[PDB]
Amino acid sequence: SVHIEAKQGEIAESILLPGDPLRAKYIAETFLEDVTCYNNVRGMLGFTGTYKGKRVSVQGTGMGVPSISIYVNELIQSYGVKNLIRVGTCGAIQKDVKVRDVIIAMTACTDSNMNRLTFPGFDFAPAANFDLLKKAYDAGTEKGLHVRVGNVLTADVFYRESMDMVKKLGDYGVLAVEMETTALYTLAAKYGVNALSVLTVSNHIFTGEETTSEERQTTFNEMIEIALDAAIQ
Amino acid sequence: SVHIEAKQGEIAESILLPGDPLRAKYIAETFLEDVTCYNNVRGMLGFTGTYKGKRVSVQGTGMGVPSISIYVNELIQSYGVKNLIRVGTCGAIQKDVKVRDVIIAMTACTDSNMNRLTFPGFDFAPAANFDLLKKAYDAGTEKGLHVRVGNVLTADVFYRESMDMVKKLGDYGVLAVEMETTALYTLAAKYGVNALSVLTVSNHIFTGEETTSEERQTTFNEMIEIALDAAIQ
Amino acid sequence: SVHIEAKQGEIAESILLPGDPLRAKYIAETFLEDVTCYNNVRGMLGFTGTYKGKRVSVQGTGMGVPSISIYVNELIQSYGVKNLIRVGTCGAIQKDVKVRDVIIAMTACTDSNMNRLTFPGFDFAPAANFDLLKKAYDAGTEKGLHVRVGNVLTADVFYRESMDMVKKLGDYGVLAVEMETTALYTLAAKYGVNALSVLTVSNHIFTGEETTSEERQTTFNEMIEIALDAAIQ
Amino acid sequence: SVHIEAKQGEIAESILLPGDPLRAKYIAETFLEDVTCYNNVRGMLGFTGTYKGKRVSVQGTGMGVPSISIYVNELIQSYGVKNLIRVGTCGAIQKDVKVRDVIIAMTACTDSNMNRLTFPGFDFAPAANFDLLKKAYDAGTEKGLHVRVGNVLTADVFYRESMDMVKKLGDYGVLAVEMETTALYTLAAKYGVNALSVLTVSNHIFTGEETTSEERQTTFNEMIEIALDAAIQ
Amino acid sequence: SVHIEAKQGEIAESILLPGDPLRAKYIAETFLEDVTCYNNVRGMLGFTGTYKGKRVSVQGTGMGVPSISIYVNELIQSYGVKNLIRVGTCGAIQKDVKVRDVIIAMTACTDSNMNRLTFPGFDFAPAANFDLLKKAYDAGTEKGLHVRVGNVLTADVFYRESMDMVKKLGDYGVLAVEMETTALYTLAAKYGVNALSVLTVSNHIFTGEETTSEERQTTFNEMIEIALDAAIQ
Amino acid sequence: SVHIEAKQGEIAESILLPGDPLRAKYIAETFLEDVTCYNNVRGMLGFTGTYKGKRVSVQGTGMGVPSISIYVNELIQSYGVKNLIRVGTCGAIQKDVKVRDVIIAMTACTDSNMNRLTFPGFDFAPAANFDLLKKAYDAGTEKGLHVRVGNVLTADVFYRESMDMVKKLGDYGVLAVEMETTALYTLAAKYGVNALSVLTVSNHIFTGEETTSEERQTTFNEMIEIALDAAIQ
Ligand SMILES: O=c1[nH]cnc2c1ncn2[C@@H]1O[C@H](CO)[C@@H](O)[C@H]1O
Ligand SMILES: O=c1[nH]cnc2c1ncn2[C@@H]1O[C@H](CO)[C@@H](O)[C@H]1O
Ligand SMILES: O=c1[nH]cnc2c1ncn2[C@@H]1O[C@H](CO)[C@@H](O)[C@H]1O
Ligand SMILES: O=c1[nH]cnc2c1ncn2[C@@H]1O[C@H](CO)[C@@H](O)[C@H]1O
Ligand SMILES: O=c1[nH]cnc2c1ncn2[C@@H]1O[C@H](CO)[C@@H](O)[C@H]1O
Ligand SMILES: O=c1[nH]cnc2c1ncn2[C@@H]1O[C@H](CO)[C@@H](O)[C@H]1O
Repeated sequence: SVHIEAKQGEIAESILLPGDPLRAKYIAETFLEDVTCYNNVRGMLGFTGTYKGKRVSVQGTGMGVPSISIYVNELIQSYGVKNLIRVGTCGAIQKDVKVRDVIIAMTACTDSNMNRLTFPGFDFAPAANFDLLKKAYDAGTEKGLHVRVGNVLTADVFYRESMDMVKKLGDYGVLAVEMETTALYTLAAKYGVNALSVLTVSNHIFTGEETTSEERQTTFNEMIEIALDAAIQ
Repeated sequence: SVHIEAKQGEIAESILLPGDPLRAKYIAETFLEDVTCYNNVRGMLGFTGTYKGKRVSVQGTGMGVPSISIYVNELIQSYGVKNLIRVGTCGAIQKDVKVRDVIIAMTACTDSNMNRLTFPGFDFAPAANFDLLKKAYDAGTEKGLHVRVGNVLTADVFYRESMDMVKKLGDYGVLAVEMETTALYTLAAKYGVNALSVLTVSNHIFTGEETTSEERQTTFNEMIEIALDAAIQ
Repeated sequence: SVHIEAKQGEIAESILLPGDPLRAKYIAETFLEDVTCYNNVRGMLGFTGTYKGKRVSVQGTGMGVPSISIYVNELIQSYGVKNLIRVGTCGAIQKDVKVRDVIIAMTACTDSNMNRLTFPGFDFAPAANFDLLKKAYDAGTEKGLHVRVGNVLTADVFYRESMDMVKKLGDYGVLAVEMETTALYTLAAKYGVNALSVLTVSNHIFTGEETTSEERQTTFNEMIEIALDAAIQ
Repeated sequence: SVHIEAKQGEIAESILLPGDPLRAKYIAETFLEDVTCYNNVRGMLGFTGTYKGKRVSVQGTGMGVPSISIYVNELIQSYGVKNLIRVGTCGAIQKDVKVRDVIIAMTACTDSNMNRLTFPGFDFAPAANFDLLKKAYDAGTEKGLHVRVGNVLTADVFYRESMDMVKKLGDYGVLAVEMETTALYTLAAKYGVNALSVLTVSNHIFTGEETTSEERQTTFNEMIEIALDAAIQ
Repeated sequence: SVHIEAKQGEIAESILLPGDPLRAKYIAETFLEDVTCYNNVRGMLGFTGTYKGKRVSVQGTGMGVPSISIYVNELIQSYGVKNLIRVGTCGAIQKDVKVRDVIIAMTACTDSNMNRLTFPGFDFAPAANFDLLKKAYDAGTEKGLHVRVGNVLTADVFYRESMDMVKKLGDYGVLAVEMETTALYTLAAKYGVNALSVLTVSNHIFTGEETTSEERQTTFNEMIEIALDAAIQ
Repeated sequence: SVHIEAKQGEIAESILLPGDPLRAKYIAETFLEDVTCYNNVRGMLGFTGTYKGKRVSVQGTGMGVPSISIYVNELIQSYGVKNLIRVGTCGAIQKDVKVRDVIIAMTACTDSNMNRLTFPGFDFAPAANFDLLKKAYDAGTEKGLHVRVGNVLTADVFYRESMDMVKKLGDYGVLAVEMETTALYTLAAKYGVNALSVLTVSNHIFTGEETTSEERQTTFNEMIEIALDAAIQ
């Protein structure tokens, strides 16, 4: 496809979608066997390998609705992918949400115009595939993680001048901010395939608490495991 | 409160919310013991009774976002209600969704302006309480119902001149149309309480299939049972 | 029709539209002769009778744009109704407007999306039928009421978190808030029939003054009389 | 003021507002006695004189919401004007509306953003002063004109690429298109003064019928008379 | 055309567009030879003459997007005009912008709805013809003027209740406010012809500094010269 | 900063901004001397080196408004960058625009919501720094390139279901589609620094013509040269 140099059949039907291509590399090296790298266009690494015997892929998406939309469209339309699980990080916008929690997004709010253009006059609420959601929830519960299932904000702006609306969304139960889920969930629904986002809380936007990769790695490793499990089912 | 004549403490913390007040009467008479009627203002019947030993209420809401918003605000703010389960009907907008299916709404799309006013420039995706959702899903699964968990449209207009956008929403996986869920889910989130909508598919909007109350009553009875169960937990 | 169980011909061509079905009952019992009840679906009472010798009907609408839109569509499209007069209550948003005033709405502002969906990019100003308006004005003037003719707000939300915009509308001459007129006037215009809203001011939103039904009943009775008069002409 | 060179007190409290400054000149010369010209800034002629003994003014506004808004703000805020009557022309968008009809605008629809900016999320329906409206209606009725009272479109674009929405507005009872009323009515309401628009239908937009000034002059003269009458009361 | 009484061929292919028709008269009398007046409809003077031997026209537009849109549509579509240069005034909204500066608009922001209607869901950025822009820039540079090339605001409202957004636009580099450029640039682009706006700063909106025509006339004369030069090339 | 691991002072005040980090590597290796790599976070390579003796940097941005906004905010606010030139590719949406043309964006249209959120009710037209624009134009003219200066579309969606609006924008003179310029120009203006986008046309969206990197490399090399030149001045 335009942004992926893989041949037909090189990408598995189940795929993990980190935003960072170097995290795709880490996931492939850490968890998968019999690994090939099928893409390095724009440095946006993608790999296929085996986990507990099943083929699976892992593909960086880049940051933001427009970037992930490019990759998700191509994966679905050109490579026949069926199950797509974003594995990422997010910033908590509730005191009750803690750094190192794992959030499974039921749905996402957004300040993107992508869906207002598609459905003029409507608020489109992009939804997770429930069967994948339940599988990940059950796997994370059994893995012993603090799993929260709820709403997130998919933001176009990482650096927002006023935080008033983000605070207000938090007061309406929105758990955390990230930059991709609306697009993944909307496009998967469009094409009749299955999507989920599973996120590690890496910082709290209003307390200023933050972590490096190393400082959240055990939780992050465990989260990848339950994303892979929800994939291989 | 302005629209409910009950005294403080007459309404239980868990409540079922049919749109039709005569369905509230049917539910109270059919399922509950030790029943009182606490409201007849505007004919919008409300009852409290016991089911398998636990107090519970049932309150008509009327039709549409503005009507249910009035009742939900008053129930939460004046009567201290904690768990709110809409029990209603809907029209399928997918061929794969069948009349007599039970839909549990994860989230809702809308053509209402209610949330655009509250969050200018954003698409707010109103979400179910996951713990209530899981309890209802498990109860309906065990009850032997065809349960579908997904997205619905909360419409302001029952009679829409063009169906183009409703068809398009169906192509993006939206299961059915109804007229209340956005408001229930948004207000419950605002106030930190727990909401869910559990709906019986009564007609298919694009095939013209339809049912009377009697023609869907066994399914509807079973749905009330699993809404009550998710309530008494 | 879907929400009205009347046979063809049971509903008169001229109809009064209170929001409260129990007010429809009161109006029929108090003012009409030879009364039949033609509907009790959803408890949304409707009656036909005679006033000073002419057939007329009275039909509850419920609260809010979506509810009244259902009834008005069915009345016009399935029952051939020609003259529709909402008879209701409202909350004043001007100090100069007094409780027990009667407001005849020339037009209505709204926070509903109903017309933005129909006319993308435009502000649709829903207008009263002038001939009905003049007849009601003349009848109320002769009846000795304080009649104010002007603009109202048709609100989707009864409980608004911030009142800033309602105050601002008051500063631009908007007289009172209610929850139905935009829909009645828009739909009547769509179908080429005649509509009017005639409202009793029951409270002042910024002074906190309020009334019970009994405390405004003489004014309310007189208002029904001039709505009926504007109907029988 | 910035756009009017008159001294304080040179402009009467009642004023007619044609769009064309040469029509202001015609009105002053044809109907008024003891006439002064108080403005020629930008060629936007304004005059004060006497009609049946009462002082009155007549001021061109130019075409479009932004132009008339400039003049109306200055007249109200700098010159203390109290009663403002636009006297203009319009294009019919209904077959039932005829060239040479006089339309008295109850309210106006618009494709302008002026009110969406002022009232975010709301549709503001700009309304005529009813007392002035009734006075003009009664005067036109007695004068023997075909007077229509209803809704108009205030357009930003005279040359619209697609007429679909103008046709649709006609199907919802909107009588004619012009380019000023929304602004006049909104600003008068803002400042607590009295406004009305009284328009001669000069063309039918969908039949192509049209008139020159001379071809509608008797009707136009009669309309000025009843605008002046509604002014001097 | 509807608003211009000229015969075919009476208007030159290159035209200057002041807002004030009396400025069109001043420009023709001051700079042109062999002058004819081809229009006085609505007092909106238009002239054709010769400058340094080349035919050119000058046409008042009136104030605001709707007024200039009428004239620009007719000039382009009925009179075959090819090069259109608005010559006007503006109010500075930056301290760094000085009264008597000449601004050449690259593009324009707006609070008009004109382009949102044409391109639903998009922000259309109306752009100058670069070749004309460069010619005017070079001519003004050589003439010894303080020329600033940048962004302006095309406003619908001259009298804005809150200046917050105008201040904010200034903080994003917008130089000045005027009332026509969006429309000129958009329509010229639509029809494949060449437009530019060249403006004299006449006042500073936040310091209150202001000028009369006489007080900026030398600069204004020099600006007309470089607009004419960019025209005759 | 959060997404760039460079120390203070490692990034030059003038910077080129390709979307593809591997193009940043190519630019540094091909054109610069004394090169350091200061960033590999997320694989988003950034380099500093010397060109004709002046320090300069080159930093990948990723694809889309949200991605480039992250990098541009950090470069400006944390690293003190002053001159930012996007060097990228685009798809032509005019027949008159040819593959291998170089477009210098004066301004950009968008379907992003980023500026509607910042300036509610307004169309913000993001503008290039004119001084940088002129320097690049002059350099490209002297280099012998086909340089077009005009408007572009900054799109959120690479894969758009309907092309109707893109075609319409082309009919209004918009030259090409890309995915970053609105954000670069808006943020540079916010912070008072200088930005430009210089793009090679790599494909024609409506003819299907396309190129590989190798097939446009001579033009692309020449474009980098004139972006660097406009930088070192
Ligand atoms: O606090 C946050 N705000 C926005 N995005 C975040 C946050 N935390 C993690 N991400 C995620 O990391 C990238 C941006 O750095 C995006 O991919 C986003 O989804
Ligand atoms: O097909 C449908 N469209 C809209 N609402 C429906 C449909 N089916 C059931 N409801 C539900 O019944 C009432 C309206 O009659 C509303 O309360 C709505 O939620
Ligand atoms: O102050 C008010 N706000 C909103 N609606 C009102 C008010 N007063 C009367 N109504 C009317 O009563 C119902 C809501 O209780 C609605 O039908 C509305 O039209
Ligand atoms: O058909 C019409 N469309 C738009 N405006 C019209 C029409 N007829 C009359 N006017 C009026 O004349 C000026 C424009 O020529 C505007 O002032 C408008 O109000
Ligand atoms: O400060 C200003 N605000 C708005 N428009 C201005 C300003 N200065 C000059 N103009 C210009 O003059 C007319 C309005 O008086 C308009 O044509 C506008 O473009
Ligand atoms: O035809 C096009 N549409 C959208 N973006 C394009 C096109 N051609 C080049 N780009 C540019 O390349 C990346 C997307 O592949 C984006 O960075 C965009 O700016």
